[PDB]
Amino acid sequence: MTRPVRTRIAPSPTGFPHVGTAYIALFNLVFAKSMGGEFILRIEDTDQTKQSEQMILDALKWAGLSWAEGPDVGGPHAPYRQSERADIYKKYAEKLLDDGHAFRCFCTPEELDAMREAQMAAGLPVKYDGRYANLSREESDALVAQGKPFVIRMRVPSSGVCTIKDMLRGEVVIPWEQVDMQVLLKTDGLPTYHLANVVDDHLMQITHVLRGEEWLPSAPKHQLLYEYFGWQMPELCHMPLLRNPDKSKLSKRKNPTSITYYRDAGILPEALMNYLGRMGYSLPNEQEKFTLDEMIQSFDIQRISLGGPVFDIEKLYWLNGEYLRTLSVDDLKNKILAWASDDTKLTAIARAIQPRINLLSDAINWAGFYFQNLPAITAEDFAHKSLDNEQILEILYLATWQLENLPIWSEENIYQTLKGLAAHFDIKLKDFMQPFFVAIAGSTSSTPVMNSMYIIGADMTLARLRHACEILGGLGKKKLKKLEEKNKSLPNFLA
Amino acid sequence: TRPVRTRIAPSPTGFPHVGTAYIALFNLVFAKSMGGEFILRIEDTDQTKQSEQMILDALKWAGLSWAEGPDVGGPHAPYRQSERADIYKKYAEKLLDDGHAFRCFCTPEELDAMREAQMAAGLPVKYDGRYANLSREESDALVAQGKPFVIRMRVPSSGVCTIKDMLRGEVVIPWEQVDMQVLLKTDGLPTYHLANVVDDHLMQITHVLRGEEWLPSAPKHQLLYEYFGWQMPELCHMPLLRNPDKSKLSKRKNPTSITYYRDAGILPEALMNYLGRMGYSLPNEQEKFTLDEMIQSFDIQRISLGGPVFDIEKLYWLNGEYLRTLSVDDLKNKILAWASDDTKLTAIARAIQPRINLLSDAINWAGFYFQNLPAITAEDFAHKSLDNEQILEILYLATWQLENLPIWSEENIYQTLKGLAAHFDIKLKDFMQPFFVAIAGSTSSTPVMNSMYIIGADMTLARLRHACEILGGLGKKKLKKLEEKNKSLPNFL
Ligand SMILES: [Cl-]
Repeated sequence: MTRPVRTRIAPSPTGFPHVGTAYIALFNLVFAKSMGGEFILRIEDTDQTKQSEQMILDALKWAGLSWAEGPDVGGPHAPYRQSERADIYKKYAEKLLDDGHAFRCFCTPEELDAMREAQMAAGLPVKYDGRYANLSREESDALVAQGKPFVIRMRVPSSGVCTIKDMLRGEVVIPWEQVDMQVLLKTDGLPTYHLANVVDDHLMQITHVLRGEEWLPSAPKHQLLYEYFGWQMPELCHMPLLRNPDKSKLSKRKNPTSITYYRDAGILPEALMNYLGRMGYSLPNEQEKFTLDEMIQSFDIQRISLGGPVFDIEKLYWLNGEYLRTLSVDDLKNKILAWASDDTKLTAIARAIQPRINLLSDAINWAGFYFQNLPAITAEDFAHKSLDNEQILEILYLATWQLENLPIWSEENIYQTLKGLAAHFDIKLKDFMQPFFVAIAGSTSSTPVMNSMYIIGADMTLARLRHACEILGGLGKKKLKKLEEKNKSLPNFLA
Repeated sequence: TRPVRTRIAPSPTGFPHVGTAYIALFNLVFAKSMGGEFILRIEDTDQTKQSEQMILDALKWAGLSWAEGPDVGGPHAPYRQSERADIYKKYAEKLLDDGHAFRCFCTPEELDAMREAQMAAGLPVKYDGRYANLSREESDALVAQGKPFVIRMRVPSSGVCTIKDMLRGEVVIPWEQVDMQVLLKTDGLPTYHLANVVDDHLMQITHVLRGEEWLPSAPKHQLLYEYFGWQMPELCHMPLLRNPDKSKLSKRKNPTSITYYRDAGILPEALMNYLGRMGYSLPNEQEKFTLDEMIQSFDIQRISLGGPVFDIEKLYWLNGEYLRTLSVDDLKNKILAWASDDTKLTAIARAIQPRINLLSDAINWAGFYFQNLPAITAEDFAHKSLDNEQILEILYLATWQLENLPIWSEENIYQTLKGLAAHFDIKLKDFMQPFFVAIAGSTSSTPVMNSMYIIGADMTLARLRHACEILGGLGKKKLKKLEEKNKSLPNFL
C-alpha cells in the first residue's frame, strides 16, 4: 500500500508523567523512525489541570523524545487536543447511528445500576443487556423529541469470535460475547476512549499503533469501529506490561513511577530510556547499553518481548553509573552543576538556612538533603514521645495520598493539607510534623520541613515519605485496605 | 609634629598568622586616626617568592591595605629587606667604626659551651663578652686571617633603661638584663633589631605598635637609636593573644592560619571585628562594628592591658551575626563564590566519578570538600593493626611533616606519607585508615591523599589536629619525645 508510516503517543495528562507513557512513546517513535516515517503527539485531555498538558510535554522532551506534529509544534491534522475536537467526535458518532452500527440508549443511571445488581444477583455476566438495541430509528428520534437524554452505544455481533492480527504475537481470538456494547458518545456529547482513538488515529492517518498489552481486550471494539466506518484499521503490536521486581504490575509503592522523579534523583534521561527499551525489547546482540539511534538502526518487531523483564530500580542506577563514567570529567561537572543550578531553588535554600548557619562551610550540612535522593534514615530515627509506630505510619500514608492530589505544589497548599489533617485528628501540629523532618531531611533538626518539601518538589517529597513507610515496616494488606477507606472519607483541606 | 607613619614587618615564613593581622590592624587603625599612612615591609632576610605572595594576599583579604609596600612601590623603596642588605651592612660597620659595636669571632661550638658552663655554674645565661675588649687593630687582624665574625652591640654595664610606652607610661629595665645583641649575622645580613631600627628610621616611622612579648628588646632598640643619633619612634605594646587556657596563642589548641578561616567560611569583616575586640573596645561597649567605626572613635588609652582570650566559638557566632545581615541574594552568592574555584570543582568531579551512580550521589561523596571539620568520634578511629595509642603517633608526625612542605602538591604528599609508612613497620593501606576518618569524616571516601591536596594545607592540617584532640591527645613528655623523633626523621621530598 506504500502508505507513509505514522505512529503517535496519546497521553492523557493526570498530574505526574508516568514512565509507562514514555515507555510506550519510545516504541512508537522508534518504529516509525526505523521505517522512514513520522511520530506525532496527541493530547487526550479527558478532564479527570490547565497546565497538566505542559507537565507531560516537558517530561517527554527531557526524556529525549520529539514529535513531528502536536499541540505545541502544529501540524496539518490539527487540532491535536481532544478537548478542541468535540464537533468531530459527535459528527462521526451520528454517522454510525445513521448507518445502523450504533444506537441511542436512553437508560437512566438508576436503571443501569439496577441492571448490574440484577445480573450479579443472578450470577449473569455484568454488561449492557440491549435494552434499546432493537428500538427502531423512528422510535429513537421520537424519544429525543420528548427530551429524553441518551448516550450512543456501538452494536456488537451476537455470536462467533473476533480475529485480531498482532504484528508480534500473530492471531488473537476473543469471543464476541466477551465484548461490551461500548458507550461511544456520552450524555454531554463527548466521546469515550474508543470512539476518540479510532477517529483521531484515522484522521491523522496513523498506520501503526504500539500499546500496552492491557488494551488487548479492547482490540475487538477497535476492529468493529473501523469496519463500521469503512476505514483501514492500523496494525497493532502490544508491548509487555511494566512490572515490579516481584513480577506484579508496576506500582509507585515499591518504586517511583514518575519520569520527573528520576530527573530529580540524578538519572540522566538517556539512561532512563535505555532501561525502558530493555523493558519491552532486546537489541540484536542483547547489549544492555545503547542509544536511541542504535535502537532505531536495527529495530526489529520480532525482537519485542512478551516475556518477563522487570523494572529493577537498582539496575537502572547501575546503568546510569555506566553513563556517568563514560562522560568526560568536564561533562560530568557541568551536568552536576546544571542539574542543581535552578536559581529560584537556590535562592529559597539560602533564605531557609540563613538563620542556622554561622559559616559558609555550614551550608553543605544544612542544605545537603536538598540534593540527596533518599536520606539515610532508620526506624529508630522516627522515635516519638507522643505517637507510636502505627500512628506515625498512618500519618505518613495519609499525608502521602493527600499531598499526591495537590493541583499545584505550593507551600500554602502543603501547609493547608497537613494542617487540615492535624485538625481532623486533633493532633497538635508540632507532634504531627516530627516524622516529616526525619523523612525529608534525615534528622530531627532541620529547616522548616513544609518549606523544604516545597523546594525539593512533589516527586522527591513523595519518594521520601514512601521510603519512610517502607523503613517503618509498611502496613499489612488488611490494615492498609482499611486505611485507604479512611482516606476516601477525609474532608477537602483546601479553602 | 612629624606626619604619622606606622607599619608592619612580617616574615613570609609560610602560613600567615592571625597575630600578624592583629598587629597590622592596630597600626593601620592608629595611622588612619591620625591623618597618617600605613606601610608594609617584607622581612625576608632569612630564606621565598611564594610565601611573600601568600601573606600579602592574606592581609588584603582580611581588608588591610597600605600606602607603600613591595607591590605598590613608594618613595622609600625597596620594601624588602632582601633588597636592602648593603644598607644594613654599612650601618652595622658604622657602629664598629664609632666603638658602639664589636666583632665577635665566637664559633658556634664556643657559644654552646659558654651557655652550658654558665648554666652548670649557676650564672646568668648571656654573652660573656670575650671579644668585646679587642681593639680595632687586633680585630682587623682576625678578619684578614679569614676568621668569620658577627657584629654585636655594646650595652652599659650599669644603670637602667627608661622606656616611654604610650599606654603603660614608664617601664624601667636594668641594663644587666639586656644582652649584647647580634646586629649583623655571620654572612652579612641583619637581625631583627638592626633591620627595624634602620628601616623605621629611613622609612620615617613615628609610632610602632608591637606585641608586649617584645618589650624586653625595647632597650636594645633605644641604644641603637642613640648610637645612630636617630629619633626613636614612640612605642605602644599590645596585649598578647591567648588560647582559652590563658597560654600563648598556639596552633596546637586553636588554628592560627588566616587562610584557614577563609577556607572555613569566615567573612573577613567578621575576623577583623573579632581581632579588633581582643585588645581594644569601642565606647558604647558595642561588639560588632566596621573598620571605619573603629578608626573614628579610636583612642590609645582604650587598649587593654590584660590578655584577651581567642575563643574560636565566639568568632564563629560573630560571623553568624554578619551572615544574617546579608540579603538572601548576597548570602547565596557569597556561598557559591566561596566554593566556585573551577580547578577545585574539576578535581572533585574527577575524584567522585568512579564511585557515583546518580547525580544525587555527588553531595554524599563530595560533601567533605566543603565542610569545616567532619563529625568524628574516637570510635571511628577503630583500627585492627593499631590501637588508640599508635594512631595518635601517626597523626602527630604526619601533621608536623606535612606543615613543612615547600609546595602543597599531591606528589609531595605521596612521597611524605609513603615514607612515614616505611619507617613505621606499617603497610600503606593500614597507614591511611586514620587519614580517611580525619579528612573525609568516613572510613569510605575518594583517595584521601588527592583529597588532602584539593582542600589545601590549611584545611588538611586543621582536621588532622582535630583528630588528635578527639583521640585524647599525647601531651606531657610523650609529645616531647615524638618531637625529637620527627627531628631525627630523614628527608622524603
Ligand atoms: Cl615589631
